[PDB]
Amino acid sequence: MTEYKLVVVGAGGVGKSALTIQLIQNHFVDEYDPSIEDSYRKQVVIDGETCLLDILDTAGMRTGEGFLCVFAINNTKSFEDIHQYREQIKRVKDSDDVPMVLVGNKCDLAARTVESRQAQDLARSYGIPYIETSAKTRQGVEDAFYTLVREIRQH
Ligand SMILES: Nc1nc2c(ncn2[C@@H]2O[C@H](COP(=O)(O)OP(=O)(O)NP(=O)(O)O)[C@@H](O)[C@H]2O)c(=O)[nH]1
Ligand SMILES: [Mg+2]
Repeated sequence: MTEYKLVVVGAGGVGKSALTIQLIQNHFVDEYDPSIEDSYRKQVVIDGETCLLDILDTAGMRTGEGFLCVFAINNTKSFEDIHQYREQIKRVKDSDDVPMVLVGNKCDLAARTVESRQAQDLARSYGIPYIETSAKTRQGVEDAFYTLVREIRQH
């Protein structure tokens, strides 16, 4: 069993917890008590390898091996805020080459205010993948977490 330490960061209310809980429980919740657990384990076979993911669901890092940087596609400020999370991750790691995936969440909602192209442009400037997700429908959720594992592996 190979361990991967993943850290989920991003602005308040973007769905960091919902995403994590979807991965762990295959369930979507409309609300998450302020006091929910922030550390999770998940045993999963990824590309034939048995992994034990260690997931820290932060509030809206030296230890983390890879970062899921999350915004919501109906929250322009949360997207703008990504720059701060990226700057913070680069400082902690003293590197601009850190395993990271940019995640645009809440993709099930109508009338998005952040376009796919905008986020793709941001991810490209950082040299990282962009993946859209919905914690509600589960769209992209496995893709996001498991790509972050695949990114750590190229590292
Ligand atoms: N429609 C929809 N709602 C979502 C999605 N993800 C999260 N939500 C909702 O958005 C709200 C915030 O979700 P939550 O997971 O608590 O966000 P958070 O990023 O963990 N917040 P915090 O930083 O304060 O811990 C909740 O009402 C939750 O149900 C999604 O993909 N789609
Ligand atoms: Mg949360």
